[PDB]
Amino acid sequence: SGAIYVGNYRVVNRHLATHNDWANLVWEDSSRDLLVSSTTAQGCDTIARCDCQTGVYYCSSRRKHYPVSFSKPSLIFVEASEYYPARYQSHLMLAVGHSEPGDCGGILRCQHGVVGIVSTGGNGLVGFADVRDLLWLDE
Ligand SMILES: NC(=O)[C@H]1CCCN(C(=O)CN2CCOc3ccc(Cl)cc32)C1
Ligand SMILES: [Zn+2]
Repeated sequence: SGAIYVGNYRVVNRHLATHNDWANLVWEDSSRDLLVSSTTAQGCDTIARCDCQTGVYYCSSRRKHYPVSFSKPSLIFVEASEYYPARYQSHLMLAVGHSEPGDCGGILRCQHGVVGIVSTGGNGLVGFADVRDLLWLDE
């Protein structure tokens, strides 16, 4: 569990979206595991507009923040699950670090702000769904 709150938007993992998220839907992408829904309250999360590859992510399974080196956003194969079949997830960054199933939604941050949220993991790795290309979140 975890979300990004920027202005009049709420960015969540598409597989964890609730009924209100789909009733106030702005944009969703199964291949990115993202869903953005509208909000009545004014959010203040600063989105990073950068090309960073180092930052800090929040790990609910260890109740700790961790500094990571991560890859540039790309098409990475993800095994089938109870939310999606076997596909290539796009805009996904990988890093060496602890992650377990309840960790989806933990924020990844750099000096410039929010980079993305935990989406995949396993075998001593962590995957983040990037949000830095979505310039409409700010405008
Ligand atoms: N992006 C996706 O398709 C997600 C949707 C459901 C969750 N996904 C998983 O990988 C589930 N899982 C299995 C392997 O061990 C893990 C360790 C950490 C995390 Cl965050 C998830 C998992 C794929
Ligand atoms: Zn940055």
